[PDB]
Amino acid sequence: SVVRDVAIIGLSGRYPQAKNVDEFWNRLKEGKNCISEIPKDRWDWQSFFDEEKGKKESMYTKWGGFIDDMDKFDPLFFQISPKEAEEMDPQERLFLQEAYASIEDAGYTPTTLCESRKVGVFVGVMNGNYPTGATYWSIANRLSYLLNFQGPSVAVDTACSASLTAIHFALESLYSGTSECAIAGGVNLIVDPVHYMKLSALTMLSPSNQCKSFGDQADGFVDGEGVGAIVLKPLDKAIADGDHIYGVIKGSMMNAGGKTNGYTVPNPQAQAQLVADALQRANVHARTVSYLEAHGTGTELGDPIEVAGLTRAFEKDTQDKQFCALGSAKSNIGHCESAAGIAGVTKILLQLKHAQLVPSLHSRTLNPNIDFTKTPFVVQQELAEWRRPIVEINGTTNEYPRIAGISSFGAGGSNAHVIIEEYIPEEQKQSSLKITPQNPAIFVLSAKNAERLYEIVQQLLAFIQEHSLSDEHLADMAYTLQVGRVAMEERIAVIAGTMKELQQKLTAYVKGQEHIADLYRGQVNRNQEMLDILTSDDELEETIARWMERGKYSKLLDLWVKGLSIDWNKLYQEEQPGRISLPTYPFAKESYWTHA
Amino acid sequence: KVGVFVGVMNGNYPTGATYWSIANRLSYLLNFQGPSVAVDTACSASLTAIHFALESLYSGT
Repeated sequence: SVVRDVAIIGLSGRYPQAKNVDEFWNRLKEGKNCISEIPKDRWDWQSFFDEEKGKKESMYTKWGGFIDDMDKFDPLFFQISPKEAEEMDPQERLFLQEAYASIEDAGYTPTTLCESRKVGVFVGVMNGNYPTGATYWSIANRLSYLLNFQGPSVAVDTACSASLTAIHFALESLYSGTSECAIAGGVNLIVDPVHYMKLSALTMLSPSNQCKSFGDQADGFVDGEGVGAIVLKPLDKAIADGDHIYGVIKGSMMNAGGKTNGYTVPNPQAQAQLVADALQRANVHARTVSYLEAHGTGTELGDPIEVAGLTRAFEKDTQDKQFCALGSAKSNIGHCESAAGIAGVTKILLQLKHAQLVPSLHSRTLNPNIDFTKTPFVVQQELAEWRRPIVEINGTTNEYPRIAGISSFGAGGSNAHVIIEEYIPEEQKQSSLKITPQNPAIFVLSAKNAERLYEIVQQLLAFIQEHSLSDEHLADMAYTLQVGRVAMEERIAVIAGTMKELQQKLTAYVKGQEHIADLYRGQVNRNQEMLDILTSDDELEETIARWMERGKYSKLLDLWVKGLSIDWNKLYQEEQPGRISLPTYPFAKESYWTHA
Repeated sequence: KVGVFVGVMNGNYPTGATYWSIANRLSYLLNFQGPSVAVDTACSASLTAIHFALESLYSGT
């Protein structure tokens, strides 16, 4: 059907030295170069290292963007056996965990995300080096099975553009209505030295730890790892349901360069057509774009071609010069193949959340072959406020939203581009759910076992501290914890009328205090029998309804913590609080590996 | 604007799974500049590829 606006309602990711998107923000804002030495637990690089570029069965770098705890997993959470976990590619494991976390971040459970179960799964992947083989379809299908998704389920491989192709397909699927909700993302892990030997034989990699995006002396990219997932939802429905929205994808395109002077040589004309077509489909004039996250792999050939293409595409709409900032996240985390597009999307969404532009590293001296004074763009060098541009298109002047474009190009010539606009809410702050000591909030927490629940409490205290959450967040926090977390076997619940009170009681719990006022502990495992026989009848769900109205909070929580199912939505008779991001489940970190 | 959609699910050759190149080599050699993608949906993979092609034709890309 027709192009329409698509909301991003959920986000999770793991990047070098960034186990969550908060760390990613800290790395971006500070201009951190996240490249490190090949960990000994991957292989010993000295055995294979040779300065001779292009040599066979060798490599000329010691560097990569490696994530921590690559081999860890919580198989019991998913009722997967340890042997099966050993046999599962860790790429599948990590995408599964990030998608689950992204669902928690949105504030939904697997059941309520989509009642029809028509949730699509689209995943980009291009490397399959685990010893048990490439099994890309299973990265999607494992998710669809475990989470009861009955929409499309597909693994895509378009090389370096794979995750942006996947996003494009997801937008198509939402437009045609075969999915009402969708998971989109990509994954790439470096699990075997042959990964580096192949890239080294074609001399595509830099020897150094610097991806010099648009910088002088460009000599290839630094290889990287990444895993990310986003939840996509129609904008109108996202507004109606009160979800929190990182941004609105207005449109995208993917294409290929066709025949150029040599295989893997990029074609600037096709890139220009790509970007022009994305802008036309989005109905976005190029002059309103104020940041461009480039592919920016740091090769001497590709960067000038890219800038020529961008200049040609923008010059179709405007002759204005140096109005749009340009940068690349690869300067921080390196080039991560199938996850490069999702990493760039994440950076754009974080910039929108913080309304900030971060440094693009290693471009203090610009490519001497690129005359930026002849272009629409200024390469972003320092942390700066991201300004809404004021623009006189058509001799009419208006303020436009912060809008960014992102391009992603594959080695085989497959290109994609996506247009992302800030979401600007309507100013409705009735605040009729004001949480006070007279109208306290119900905070519920649960986990598979006591260790995980304890870690959940620690992470909540830390998150409240980190983001300076206070009384005005209690309503949204409690609502999100009520309706946006699966109620697991080990449960606690706290009544609090102020943030300080919550911090006090939770710290006392963390501190080992056996008896805490208005804090209840218990397990579902114990009272399974009586639960089964009483909840069948609505008669008792009505009794709960009356307890809630009357405010018998202590009673409901004493029963809830033993396993009594409570429809927390009935707690909000008039209106609804908003969903907010909160920390996600701290999966157990146990190592599993096979033998080749 | 010729699209290429190919279903594949096994990558056991000694130099590795390089599924993207099965499509991109074709698009390069024949000067095709439409979408070029390797899809893996296991057994149904080629019919998934057909489904994608039908969509792509429907939207006019």
